[PDB]
Amino acid sequence: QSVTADPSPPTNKLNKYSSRITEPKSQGGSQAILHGVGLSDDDLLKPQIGISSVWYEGNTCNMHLLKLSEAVKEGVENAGMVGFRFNTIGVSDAISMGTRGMCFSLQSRDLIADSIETVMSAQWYDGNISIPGCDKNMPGTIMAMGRLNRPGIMVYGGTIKPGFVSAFQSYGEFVSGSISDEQRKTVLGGMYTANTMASAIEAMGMSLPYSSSIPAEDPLKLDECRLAGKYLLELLKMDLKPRDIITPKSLRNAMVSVMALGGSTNAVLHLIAIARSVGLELTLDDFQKVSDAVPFLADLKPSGKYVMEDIHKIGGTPAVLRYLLELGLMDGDCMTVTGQTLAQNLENVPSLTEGQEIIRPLSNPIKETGHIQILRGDLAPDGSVAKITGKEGLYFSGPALVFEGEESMLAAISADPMSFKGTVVVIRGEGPKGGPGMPEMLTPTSAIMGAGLGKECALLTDGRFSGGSHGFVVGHICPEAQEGGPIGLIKNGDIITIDIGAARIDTQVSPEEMNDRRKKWTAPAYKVNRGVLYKYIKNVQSASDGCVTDE
Amino acid sequence: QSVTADPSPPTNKLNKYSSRITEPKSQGGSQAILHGVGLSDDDLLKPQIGISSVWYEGNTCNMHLLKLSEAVKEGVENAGMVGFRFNTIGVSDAISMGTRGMCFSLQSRDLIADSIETVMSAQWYDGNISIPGCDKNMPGTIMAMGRLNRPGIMVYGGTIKPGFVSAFQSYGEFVSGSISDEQRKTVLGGMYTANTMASAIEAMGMSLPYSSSIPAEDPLKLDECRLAGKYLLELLKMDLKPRDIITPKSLRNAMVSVMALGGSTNAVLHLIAIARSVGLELTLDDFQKVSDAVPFLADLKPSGKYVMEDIHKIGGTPAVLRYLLELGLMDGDCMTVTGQTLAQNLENVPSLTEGQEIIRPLSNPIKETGHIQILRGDLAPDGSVAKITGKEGLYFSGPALVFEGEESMLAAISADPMSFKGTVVVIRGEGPKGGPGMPEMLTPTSAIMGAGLGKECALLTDGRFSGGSHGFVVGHICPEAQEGGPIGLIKNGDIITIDIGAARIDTQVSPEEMNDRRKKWTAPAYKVNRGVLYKYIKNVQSASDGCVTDE
Ligand code: FES
Ligand code: FES
Repeated sequence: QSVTADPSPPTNKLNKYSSRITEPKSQGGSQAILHGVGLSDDDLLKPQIGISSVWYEGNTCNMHLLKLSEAVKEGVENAGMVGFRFNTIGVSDAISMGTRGMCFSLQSRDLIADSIETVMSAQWYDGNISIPGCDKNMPGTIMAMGRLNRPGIMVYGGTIKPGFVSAFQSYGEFVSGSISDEQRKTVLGGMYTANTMASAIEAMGMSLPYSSSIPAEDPLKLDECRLAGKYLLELLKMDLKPRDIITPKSLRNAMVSVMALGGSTNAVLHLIAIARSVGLELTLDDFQKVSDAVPFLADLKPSGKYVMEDIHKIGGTPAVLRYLLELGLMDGDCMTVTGQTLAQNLENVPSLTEGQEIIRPLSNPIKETGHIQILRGDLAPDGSVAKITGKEGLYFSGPALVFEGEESMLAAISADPMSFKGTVVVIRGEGPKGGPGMPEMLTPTSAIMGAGLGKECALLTDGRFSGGSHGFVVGHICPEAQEGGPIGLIKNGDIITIDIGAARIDTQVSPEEMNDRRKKWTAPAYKVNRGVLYKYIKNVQSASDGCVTDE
Repeated sequence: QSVTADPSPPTNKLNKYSSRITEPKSQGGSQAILHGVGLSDDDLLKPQIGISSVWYEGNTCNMHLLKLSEAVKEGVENAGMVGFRFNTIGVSDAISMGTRGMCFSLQSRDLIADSIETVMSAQWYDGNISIPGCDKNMPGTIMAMGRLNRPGIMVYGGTIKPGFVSAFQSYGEFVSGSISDEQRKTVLGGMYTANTMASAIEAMGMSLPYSSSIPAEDPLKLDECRLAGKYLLELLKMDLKPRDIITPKSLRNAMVSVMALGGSTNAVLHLIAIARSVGLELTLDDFQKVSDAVPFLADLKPSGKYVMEDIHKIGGTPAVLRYLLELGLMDGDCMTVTGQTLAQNLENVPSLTEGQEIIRPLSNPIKETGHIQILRGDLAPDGSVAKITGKEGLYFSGPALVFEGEESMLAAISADPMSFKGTVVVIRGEGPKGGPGMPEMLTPTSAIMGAGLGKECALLTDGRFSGGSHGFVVGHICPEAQEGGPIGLIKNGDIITIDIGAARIDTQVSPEEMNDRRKKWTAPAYKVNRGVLYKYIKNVQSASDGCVTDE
C-alpha cells in the first residue's frame, strides 16, 4: 500500500536527503547552521545519520543509553559520515504498574514513532540508528523507520543481567504471611515484552546479529554500537531500505521467533503496528497460523527457568535462529541490515552449545503448537489474545463477575475472595479508549494466585494482563466495552464458556437478549477531555488493528 | 474550565505525587527500580523533579542543553530533592526553512507538550524544570505544565550571541548581483519567535528573572540552572502551581511584553495554546485590545537595530518589565515562580541604564499602538494576523494573483516578476490542514523584495510568513483554504482591498457569487494519509484557536 507521510528525496548518491539542504545555494541558511554545529565544507558532502536514543534517568532500562549513543556517533564518524544525536521520551512500566500512570504506557510507542519521524523529516537526515532500551519502546522506532523508508538500524540497549517481578511479588507474599517485612525489603530479564520484541526485531532483520541477546552493559554492546555506522554506510550504498527488509516473509520470521521463544502477547499489537507502517497487512488469524505451525521449544522465564543471559551463553539469538532455520521454520532469503540475507548471516554463527537445556529439540518441545491463541465467539466477535501453555485444559465455564475497572476488582477479592471461586472475572473498561491507553494489569493475576484461586477462576478484559494465573487469562477483547462491544453488555451471573478447542468465548445469554441490552446501552463519558490521552482516544484503532493511531 | 487530563495526587507534603510509588507497600516493584537507579531509603522521602531538556545536536539553539540539564540536576540535589533528567525531540526552522520539512515545525510544539505530559504522569514526578532552546519549542513545555498543574519552572536556554537571516539573504543578493559567491560563502538573535516567547513567558511569571535576556553560554545561565531547584523547592512548599501563575492578568502581561517589544505574530498562536492548557480563554480580539493599549517602544531587530544581548547590557528583561510596570501597563500583583509577585521581583532590579537608546520613552514611541493587527472581512471572516509598523499606509487594493502553494508562487515571480506589480498575491493551501502543519514561509517576502516589489504588492496566506515586505503581509487567514474558507474561492483578477483602519480584507466579488463558488467547491485530497502529519490533520483546530490538537 502507498504510504504517503514523509518528504521524498530531491540516485547512486549516499546523501539523497541531506543534499536537499547541503547542496542548493537557496539553502544557504541551512548550511550556516550546519557550519555552526561544526560541519566543514567537506562535511557537507557526507551522509547525515540521525541517532535517536530513548535515554532518561528514571529507569534502569534507559539510564545508560547516552553512553551507547556516544559510541554510535563515533562509529558513524569512523565510517566517514556525520552523526546527529537526538533523544525522545519513554516511560517505565515497572514504575507505573498498578497506578493510573499505566494509561500513558502503550501510547508512548506511537509518540516515539511520531518523534523520530518528526526529526528525521525536518532535518533531512539520510539514515537512522535507533537505540531503545530494555523497556517497551522498541516497536516505536521500527514504526518510524517504516514511515520514512530510509536506511536504518535498531541497536537494542541490552537486557539487564539478573540481580522486578520478584519485587512486585513481595507485597503479596508479605500480606499472605510467607515473608516478613525485612525479607520484603531485601528483595527490593526473561521473555517479557522487551526481550520478545528485541528478539523478534532481530529475526525480522532490522537489528544486527546478537543485538537482542548481548546484555546491557556488556563490552560487546559498545562494540556493536561502534559498528552500526559501518553497516549503515553499506545500507546507503545498496539503498537497502526498511520496506526492502520488512516483508511478509520477514514478518513471519519475527512471528516464528515469538512462538518458539514463548514471547509476550504484546508482540501481537507491536508486530501488527510495524506491518502497517510499511503498508502491509497482518491480522490475528496470521498469528494463529504461525502459532499452529511453530512449537514452543524455549525453556525461558516467565514460562521456564532461564533468562536472556543464558541464551547469550549458549550462543545468543543467532544460534536460536540458526536452529529454527535448519528445522525449516524460517525463510532465510530475507535481506537484513547486514547487507546479506538471514541464511548468509546464520551460516557462520556458532550453533547452540552441546548439552544445552534451554532450547528443546523438535522431538521434545514444551508445547507442540504456539503459546498464542486467538479466541473469538459471542463475547469477542472481533478477536482476543491469550497465552496458553497447554496444561490448563480446553474448557472453563462459570458465572460472570463483572468489574468496571481494576480498582473495584481488587477491592472485592480483598474483601471477599471466596465469591470469586468458580467465576469468570470480567474487568472491562480498560481498552484503548475506555482505559484510556489500554493499561497492562499485573495485580489481578497476582491477587487471584495469592488467594489460592489460580485454577479455580477465569480472567477476561478488553485491556491487557501481564502474567498468567495457571488458568484462562484473556485480553485484547474486541470490541472494547467503551465501544459497545458484547463485553460491555455482560451482567453478573451470565454463564461464560471459554472453549480453547473451538477458540470461542461464548455466553449462555441468547443473542436476542444480547441485542436487547445493546439497544439500551449508552457509552460512558470519556475519563479525560484534554491532553495526550484525549488525542489517543480520538485516534487509536482497535486492539485487533494493533492500536495504530495514524489511519 | 475543568481540565481533566492527568492523574490526581493520592496536603503539606512536598512529594504529593511521588509518594504514590515511594510510600505504599503495594508499589514494591516501583521502589526496586528506584533503588536500581541509585535512590536510597532516605531518598524515597524526598520530592522527585522531572528535568525535561530539548537537546539535540542538529541545531545551534539546542546543542548545549545537556550541559544546562546537568547543572539543573545538581541544583535540584543541592536543594535536597531527587532529579530525573529526560529529553524530548525538537526541530530547527533555520534548517528546514524553504523545504517540505517545515510542515513538521509547528506540530512539534504539541508533540513536546504530549511528551513531557507523558513522562511526568507515568513516573509520578512532583515538579518539573524544563530547558527549551532558542528555537520555537518553549510554548510546548508551558502547555505541558498547564495540563499537569504541578509546580514547574521554565529555564530558557538563552539566545546565541551575534556572529541566520543574513545567511538566508545571501542567495537573493547573489542572484540579484549585489554580492559574489565568495562574499556569500563568508556570510555562511533579535525579536523573533524564540526571543518573543522567552520574554513573554518571563513576563508571564513562569521563568525566573533575567532568564530570557541572559545569553546562551553566559556563565550566569549555568548559575540560573543551579538555582532552579531552590526556587522549585519553595514552590512545592507553597504549592504554587502553574494555574495559580497563569491567570487572565498574567496572560495580559505576556501580551503587553509582545506589543512593547514588537514580538512575532507566532506569539498569537502560542499564547492562545498556553491559555487553553489551563482552562482559560484567549481570543484574537483580546490581542487587538492589548495592541491598541500598549505602544511599541523597543528598537530591536527585525524592526529595529539592536538584539537581545543589547537588552542584557542595559538591564535585561526585568529592567524592561520594570519600565512597563511603572507606566501602569502591567499588573504587578501576579504571582511568579520566585514565590513573590511581579512587582516584588521588579522593585529591586536595576532600572534601564541611563542614556539607553533601545527602549523608547512613552513620549516618543516607535508606534503609538501595537504592531499586531487583527484583520477580518469577507476573505478572513474568522480572523487573520498581520504585523503593522504604521509606515505602510492604511489601504491596498489590487487584482488577485492566486497560487496553490509556495512552490508555484516562487516559479512565477522568478519567470515573470512584473506580472506581480500591483497585485494581491494569495498563497493558499498552507494552513494547518492544507499545508499540512501550517508552514512558515520566508522566501515569498524575500523574493518580492529582491524583485523590487516591496511596496508594490500585498501578500495573503492561510499559513505563516516570517518577515515583512515593507507592505501588507497577512497570515493565519481563517478559515483555511482546505476547510473551504473564502480564501479557497478567490480567482485570479478578483479585486481584493485591505483596510487597516476598518481591519478588513474584502473582495469586490458579490457575496452571492462567493456563495455560488462555495456550492461548487470540493475539498482537495489530503497531501498525506499516514504518519504524524496525518494525525495533525485529524486533530488540529483553526489558527484563531491557536492550532490546539487536544480538544
Ligand atoms: S520498565 Fe523496562 S521492562 Fe518494564
Ligand atoms: S532553528 Fe532555532 S530559532 Fe530557528
